[PDB]
Amino acid sequence: EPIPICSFCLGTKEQNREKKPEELISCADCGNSGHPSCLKFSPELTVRVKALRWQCIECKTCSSCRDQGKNADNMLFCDSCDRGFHMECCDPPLTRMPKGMWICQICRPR
Ligand SMILES: [Zn+2]
Ligand SMILES: [Zn+2]
Ligand SMILES: [Zn+2]
Ligand SMILES: [Zn+2]
Repeated sequence: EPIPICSFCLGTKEQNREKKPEELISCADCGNSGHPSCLKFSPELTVRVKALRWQCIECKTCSSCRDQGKNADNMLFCDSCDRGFHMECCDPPLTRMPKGMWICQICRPR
């Protein structure tokens, strides 16, 4: 169950797709880990997520109100901490889908 392996390349933190050593980001609910390169994570997420309770795409929840359901599936993932936030939970309120990288209110105050 706690097997520290990658779901994309079946490799551990000691060996990546190209035998490259790098820590693995294991889901705090499923325990499934994956390399930042395999998960297409950002340099900030790699260091920002390794120090916080990370959740996979099927576990990611809202940090503002902290809820689940249909709206929880349409939330936005932070490009700085990978925290999910409902479209309406974003601070300030989300006007429209931003073409590019999104960052939660916890990472970018108002
Ligand atoms: Zn991998
Ligand atoms: Zn999970
Ligand atoms: Zn919310
Ligand atoms: Zn954030």
